[PDB]
Amino acid sequence: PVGIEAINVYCGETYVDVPTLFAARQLLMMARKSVALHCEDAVSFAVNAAKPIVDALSEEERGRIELLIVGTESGVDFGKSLATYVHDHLGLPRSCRLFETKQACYSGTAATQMAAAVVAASPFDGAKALVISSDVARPVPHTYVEPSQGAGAVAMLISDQPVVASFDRGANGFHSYEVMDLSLLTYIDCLKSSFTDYARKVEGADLVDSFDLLAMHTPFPGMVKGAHRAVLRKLKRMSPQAVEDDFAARLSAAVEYPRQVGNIYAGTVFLALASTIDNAVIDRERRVGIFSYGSGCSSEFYSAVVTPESQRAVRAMGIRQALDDRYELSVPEYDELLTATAELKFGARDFTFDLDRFPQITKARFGGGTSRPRLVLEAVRNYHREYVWLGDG
Amino acid sequence: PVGIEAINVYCGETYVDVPTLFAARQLDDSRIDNLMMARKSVALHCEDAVSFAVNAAKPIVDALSEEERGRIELLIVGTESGVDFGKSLATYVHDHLGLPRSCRLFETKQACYSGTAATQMAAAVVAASPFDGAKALVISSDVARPVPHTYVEPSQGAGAVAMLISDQPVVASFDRGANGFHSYEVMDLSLLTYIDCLKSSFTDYARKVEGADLVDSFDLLAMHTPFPGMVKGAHRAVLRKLKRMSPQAVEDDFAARLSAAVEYPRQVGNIYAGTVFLALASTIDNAVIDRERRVGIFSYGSGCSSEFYSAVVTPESQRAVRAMGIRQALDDRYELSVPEYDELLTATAELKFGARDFTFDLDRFPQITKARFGGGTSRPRLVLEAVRNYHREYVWLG
Repeated sequence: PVGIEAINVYCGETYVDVPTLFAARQLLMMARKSVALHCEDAVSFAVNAAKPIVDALSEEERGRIELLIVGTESGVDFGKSLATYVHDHLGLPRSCRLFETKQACYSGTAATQMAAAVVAASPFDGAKALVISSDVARPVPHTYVEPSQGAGAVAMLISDQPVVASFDRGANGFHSYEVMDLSLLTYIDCLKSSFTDYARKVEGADLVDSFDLLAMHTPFPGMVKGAHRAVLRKLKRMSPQAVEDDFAARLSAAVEYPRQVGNIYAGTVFLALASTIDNAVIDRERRVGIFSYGSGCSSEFYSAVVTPESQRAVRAMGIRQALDDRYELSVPEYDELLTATAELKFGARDFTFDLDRFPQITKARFGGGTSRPRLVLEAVRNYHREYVWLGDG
Repeated sequence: PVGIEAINVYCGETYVDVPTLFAARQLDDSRIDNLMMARKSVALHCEDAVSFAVNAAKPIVDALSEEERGRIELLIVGTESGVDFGKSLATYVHDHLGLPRSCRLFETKQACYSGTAATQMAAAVVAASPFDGAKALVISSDVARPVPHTYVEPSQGAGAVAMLISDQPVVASFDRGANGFHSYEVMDLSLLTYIDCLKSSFTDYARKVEGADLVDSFDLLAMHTPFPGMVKGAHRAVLRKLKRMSPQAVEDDFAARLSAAVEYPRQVGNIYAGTVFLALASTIDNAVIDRERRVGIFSYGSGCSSEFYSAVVTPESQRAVRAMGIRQALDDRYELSVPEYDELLTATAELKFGARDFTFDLDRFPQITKARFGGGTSRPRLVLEAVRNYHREYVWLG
């Protein structure tokens, strides 16, 4: 039995209201989107997500972490993986593989499935992997995608003690091909074809009857709704009302955190999975059908079992409280953060952050007042990234 | 039983002589003996990590039945020559190899460790599958752009190594769970970090493998080769510390267990992700494989992550690699003058990272494409022809 032993999320410390940004931009089913401080990156998001699940381990349990993979499209170097920085801030043993995975929003699932295979293939019991999906996409002002784009990381311990979600072994359908508008069509093609591939490997698979709940990559909840509708209509020829009811029953819990966070690329499907577990009633063993996608493209349909112990383990992470504690940006504050963030470019040799550039945000959050301390990026010195703990006091 | 079913390399169609380049660059002629490099592969201007990967993998994909090719369920490209923040090289590579759409596609990144990462992940997926006959295609591909007037430049080549990973591991059968790791963030120091990783990753291997000995457990060694002098120095440093062997015993061990592994790398240069796999192919091709022999394998990427693992090779391994004709392909490369080399570097740099629109002149070096890339008796090669609104477009130049 292999899967997620522990899960946690860091969706940043600020948000902007989506209807307010829409209006301000003079232009989804989106409510709020996470915004990164100018001095945050995929590394610092990844460290903030993983630190609670790493610190909850005994010494002996942490020493069995032999794999750390970061799934991202927010890389910082041609060669140097995010996983090197992330390892160095989590007190992990050096007896560990470290690398990064890339394939748009499929990067996290790629990492998770490799790590599950490593755990299952090991001749030794008790192998552990840490997989972190982390992205800090830079929104382009005056694009229709902007208000759908968030910042977040989702950290998962993958082991043979899968309290949070136990993966159905071998129950994996894939649909991948090179492709560059088409974006809804490609997502729908992958959902339908990855599920069909799943059904080829799993005797009697049905997209309604096999799964109590669904969790899917969520570019925005409207996309998930439209894709769910297209695929159920094509595969099962169900009535519009029956399709609407199925969305309410099986996907409304999954899209709750994504509609408060926005697309975080790699981590979105895992945030939808955490959201499913947190926002649905898990009264016994229930199976979740999971659809992961990355544009360009690659896709996978897989499944896992969750239990009341899953719900208790995820509730103890306090995700809803963390989201509700975020500082609300005005649109002007959001615009100044975008401007400050863009100053650090890919391939910069030397760059120093002003950690106090937005004292309104660092007064209230990042160790301010009631708030948790956070790792942030402080500088790049001869290509080397240097992090500080804000709120160390 | 899991490992490499088939292996092939593509190390480009051109080379520049390393001593000739040292002299043209007016680098200190002393350090040629420290590099131990003979010649380096050079990419044409219109080649990238995708086109390199397709040229490497195409013969091993074409040799499969339609049914065998149907069972490829994983393609991973290991590279530090990515073209996009999001879009993996594996998408383009998939599209040019006629692979089924029932495949996971992604890229691995961790400097020259990227290939081994991809290989070990694929091995785990094949071992873990409840179904027999799962196959994965892993391609290590890099086209590093040398910086003229650096001492690094003459050690840097261009190359891809493609491997089918399966439960029919003719080329190399992995020792299951025999894996030592040593990884930590670190930013010259590079020889010290390589040595620390070789010693510590092997120590970790010995922790998991009862009775492991860096001399007695392995008939042969194959290692990531930034240049052959580094491997020779690191071998010496680590046997000095772990075994306290005499200098002559250490020299003789290098000759017996590493001289085959460095033979192709000393003619190609560092190709990053693929170099350890080029070293493995070189070990199989250049050593006498007279019976089952165990190779100790050390993979390393700056920054850093490292792994020590082992595999068994056999006379059938040596027959399978010999049929790929790697030595004849390396001997067939067009010999560049330094001015031709300098012109290729200049033409390459014209395509900038993040470029949206760019069109190649595929006939810009007609003296090269007359002889190679399908010219004369040369074999056809995929090349990069254009970037159109970020989309990369390739031509079969044969």
